[PDB]
Amino acid sequence: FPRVKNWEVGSITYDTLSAQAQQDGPCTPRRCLGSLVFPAPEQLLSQARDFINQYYSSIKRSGSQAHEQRLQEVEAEVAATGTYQLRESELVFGAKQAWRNAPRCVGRIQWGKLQVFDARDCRSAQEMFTYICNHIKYATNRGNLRSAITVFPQRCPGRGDFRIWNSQLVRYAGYRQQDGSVRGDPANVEITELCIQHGWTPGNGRFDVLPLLLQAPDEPPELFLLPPELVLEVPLEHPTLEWFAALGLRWYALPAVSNMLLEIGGLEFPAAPFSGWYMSTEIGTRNLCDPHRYNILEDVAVCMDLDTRTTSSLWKDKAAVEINVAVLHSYQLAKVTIVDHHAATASFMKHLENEQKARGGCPADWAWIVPPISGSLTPVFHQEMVNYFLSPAFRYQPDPW
Amino acid sequence: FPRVKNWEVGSITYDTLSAQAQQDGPCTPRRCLGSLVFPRPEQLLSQARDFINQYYSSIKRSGSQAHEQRLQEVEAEVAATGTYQLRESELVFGAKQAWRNAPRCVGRIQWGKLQVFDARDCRSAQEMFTYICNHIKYATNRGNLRSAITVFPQRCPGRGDFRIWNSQLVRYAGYRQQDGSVRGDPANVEITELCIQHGWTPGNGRFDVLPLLLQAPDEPPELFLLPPELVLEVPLEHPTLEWFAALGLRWYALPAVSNMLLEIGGLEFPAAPFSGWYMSTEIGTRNLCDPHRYNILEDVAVCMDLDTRTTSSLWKDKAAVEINVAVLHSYQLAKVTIVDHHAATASFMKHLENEQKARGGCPADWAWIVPPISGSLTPVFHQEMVNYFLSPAFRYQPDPW
Ligand code: HEM
Ligand code: HEM
Ligand SMILES: Cc1cc(N)nc2cc(-c3ccc(OCC4CC4)c(CN)c3)ccc12
Ligand SMILES: Cc1cc(N)nc2cc(-c3ccc(OCC4CC4)c(CN)c3)ccc12
Ligand SMILES: C[C@H](O)[C@H](O)[C@H]1CNc2nc(N)[nH]c(=O)c2N1
Ligand SMILES: C[C@H](O)[C@H](O)[C@H]1CNc2nc(N)[nH]c(=O)c2N1
Ligand SMILES: [Cl-]
Ligand SMILES: [Cl-]
Ligand SMILES: [Gd]
Ligand SMILES: [Gd]
Ligand SMILES: [Gd]
Ligand SMILES: [Zn+2]
Repeated sequence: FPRVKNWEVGSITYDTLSAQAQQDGPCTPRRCLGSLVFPAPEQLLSQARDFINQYYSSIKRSGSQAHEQRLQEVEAEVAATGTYQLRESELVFGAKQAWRNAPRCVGRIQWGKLQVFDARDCRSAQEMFTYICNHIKYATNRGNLRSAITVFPQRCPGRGDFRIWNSQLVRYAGYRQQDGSVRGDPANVEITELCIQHGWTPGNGRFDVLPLLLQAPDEPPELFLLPPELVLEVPLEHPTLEWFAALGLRWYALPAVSNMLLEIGGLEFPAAPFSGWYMSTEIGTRNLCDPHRYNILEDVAVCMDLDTRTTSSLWKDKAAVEINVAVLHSYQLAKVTIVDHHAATASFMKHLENEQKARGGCPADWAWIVPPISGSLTPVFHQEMVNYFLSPAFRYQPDPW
Repeated sequence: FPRVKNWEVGSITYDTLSAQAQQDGPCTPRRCLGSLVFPRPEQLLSQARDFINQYYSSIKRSGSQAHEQRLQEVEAEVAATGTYQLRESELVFGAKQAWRNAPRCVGRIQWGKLQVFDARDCRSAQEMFTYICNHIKYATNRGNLRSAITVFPQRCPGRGDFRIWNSQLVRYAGYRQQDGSVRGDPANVEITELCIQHGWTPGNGRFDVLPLLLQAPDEPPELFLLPPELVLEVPLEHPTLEWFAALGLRWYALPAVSNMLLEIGGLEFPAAPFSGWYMSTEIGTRNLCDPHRYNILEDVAVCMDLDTRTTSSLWKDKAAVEINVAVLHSYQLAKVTIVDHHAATASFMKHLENEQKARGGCPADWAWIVPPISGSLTPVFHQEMVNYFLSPAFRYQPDPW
């Protein structure tokens, strides 16, 4: 069992939970690939059995009559139909466990507080849209954000998948141009082109909210516009740099990832969007300052009258700090939930301690947990971590086009 | 052959050099341990033969002549004596190779410029001190720092080892009180008490340069006072914050690590101190702002009149950036070589590109290459990296007690 040291304090623990690692990652004794972004009834039964054991452990019914009854029933259903169905309480437990198990999520202190919307009866792309609208309305909650997931019907033999083609429920268009440059968010060029190809009339601003492309089983994707009053946005201003507001920058309240696959007990839910609230560095550092995103850093540094001709003036660091200040100030001014990277990493340290007592460890991806600015100023920098894959899980999946 | 992507540009390479990894790292298919600081004879001829082959490859002299001849003499030398002696040019080539192979070093663009002092004919703690003194004066060079390594004799069976007991050649003392808590550097509390427990009369200050504990084979260590004239230091001032100088902070010019073991062709040099020049974050972010180092961040924020009552003011980030500015400004004013983290990481990306075409890849430890502040503002953040062990190498070794 791997020994894990915290170098700030001197703490030492042993991750016994990693021995239960359900699947295999990309590393070998020869070479570590930890930094890479992208790392049959008998085996369905084996996964289902393990999940049922997890569930009956959680409700203190391990080895009970009800437990073996459920195991037998799942066995029988897989034999009769090639698959099985989760009970409502099992689905809620499995979705929370998937969040709990997500190695790259720093917000997991919240994992037990998750609103689970059961849309497994969804029949069409039109009903899917209605479920998604109510997810956005519930989770946004006029700025007092609430964590939620909506889970659409599972993958099943004989029918195609439900899929949301968008990577998030709220995204800004990226318009390719000539001179070659992108207007708007360069991360979203491909989905923007698909929306146009599917009949969307594009705008030409830098912050145009994309329509949704929703795919029902064995059907082409269908375009749905989000009511503007459902999409809460925050104009960005800085508390002391008054010219900052003239940049015309905005970001949206609700981070709602919609392109990942939820796996519970061998069953797969290719459409299950989930949302929480933002950590400010995701917006201020990555979305606004990445060179391949909005890339505002030099324009902000010039406006700040910093010396951008030499790197040792640390103009990049100074400008990025004030952009993050602007994000926090603006969301707080707008009364939209947001967490700075210091509070978030401190709460993640408490989660690690909670999980060491509860389960004997915690899967965590150091390079994703450590924030993209001020890394060693946060306590997670000094915490050794062990990365591994537990199920139930959120998994990446290929784009449906 | 692992596929490696840069996410800022979109470019892809394959690391074919990984296929040559020798020592097994700590990771397995089921769990990654990349964030851990410490990863948990006819064998001599195999490592010597391999290293000799490396040497003659690098000079286009594989496949006959002195290559064939050098192979037999190491064979005979080991057959006769059980060990072997490196030629001077091999010691030079091997030292540069171990530096080139160091996965955690961001300064490897410089790997070809290394001054190798051959101290293999040393045989007393008195000779060591003269060697270490030659190195420090040469490497310091009045502030125009020059990369250098001094190689004391290779370990051999039956006799003790040459070892430097200090982790670096220049370190600051750390002293306790009625309350354990430290005046000085907490990293060096252990060696401070060893030095005092060997004759050294302690100082009173927060920046007392420690003496050297030098260990000739099979003898107790011997204290040596470094000539103050030979330890170049930089008082810390800020370009616009007039009071920063009054904080009384200083740091030294030369980073010279002295507790690592140099391994070349199966031979082991437990005493082989190497030096370069600092990257400014090492001083300003880690040494001065780590909570378990000088922990000055709140003191600087009070002086800047920052609101330390809420994390979301980003007072930690602001104070940290100004400390790093003060380090860079002070070292440049003192005309002591230093490199900021933007310049250093940009050079490492050029190094990665050079190594791709020369050797087919480059062992790199993402968590150590990405700097401890402003990570995603540097290009290395967006570069996937592959970590593995090649020989020659610098290795960690246990403390000599
Ligand atoms: C409640 C507030 C939350 C915060 C502050 C938060 C924070 C974060 C952050 C900063 C990341 C890294 C993303 C990036 O760098 O681009 C992340 C990743 C992730 N989050 Fe959370 N999150 C929250 C809620 C949730 C919820 C409710 C779920 C699911 C139910 C979730 C699941 C995930 C997953 C699956 C990933 C990355 C996938 C992986 O591990 O490979 N998060 N989160
Ligand atoms: C010339 C300028 C150099 C710079 C700017 C530089 C910078 C750095 C930095 C920032 C680290 C990270 C360590 C930490 O953050 O605590 C490092 C590690 C390291 N450096 Fe360099 N360094 C330089 C020269 C050298 C030289 C000359 C050698 C040896 C001949 C060397 C060998 C190493 C080793 C062995 C490590 C630890 C790496 C590992 O364990 O894989 N460096 N360096
Ligand atoms: C619920 C939630 C809240 C939050 N506050 N943040 C979140 C960030 C991500 C996330 C996941 C993966 C990912 O990247 C995947 C790689 C592009 C394929 C990114 C973008 N870095 C963000 C996912 C969910 C989040
Ligand atoms: C030549 C050189 C230049 C430089 N500019 N920097 C350097 C930093 C280290 C180094 C290596 C390992 C290490 O960590 C060991 C762990 C504490 C036991 C630390 C301290 N973090 C520094 C080693 C050499 C360096
Ligand atoms: C190549 C590198 O793994 C990549 O840029 C990662 C690093 N760490 C990250 N960490 C978070 N939270 N989000 C990210 O997108 C990334 N990107
Ligand atoms: C736990 C973690 O591995 C540890 O804090 C590492 C992270 N990255 C680092 N990177 C550098 N350059 N130096 C360090 O000491 C560390 N410390
Ligand atoms: Cl985002
Ligand atoms: Cl140091
Ligand atoms: Gd102002
Ligand atoms: Gd402008
Ligand atoms: Gd004052
Ligand atoms: Zn690994």
